[PDB]
Amino acid sequence: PMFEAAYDFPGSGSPSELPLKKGDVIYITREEPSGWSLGKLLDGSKEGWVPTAYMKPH
Amino acid sequence: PMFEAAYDFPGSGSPSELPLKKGDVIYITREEPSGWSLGKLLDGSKEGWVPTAYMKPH
Repeated sequence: PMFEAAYDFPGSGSPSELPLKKGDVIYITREEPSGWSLGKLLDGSKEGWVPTAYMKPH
Repeated sequence: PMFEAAYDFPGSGSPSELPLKKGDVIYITREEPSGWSLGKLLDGSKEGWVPTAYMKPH
């Protein structure tokens, strides 16, 4: 589904992360019990993991 | 269980949130499917919610 980032997520540098700025809209495809969700900001480019905590309905 | 903060969590100013610095040791008492975990720092005054994504083994 589609979510908007409710917090900034600069990340750590990990290539597995998807850095977010608050307000960014992205498509989440998977949500894992570790507390991470896999998303793609909407052009089809960059995919990676973001905190589920930070995803608000859009 | 006991964890360590894997990332800084400044939060939004919400009274529900427990701001963290990376490396902070926290005891989590609840973990909810929304992606948030409730706990208290080893110091152990204020309890509040943090991203489950940011919890790692200490």
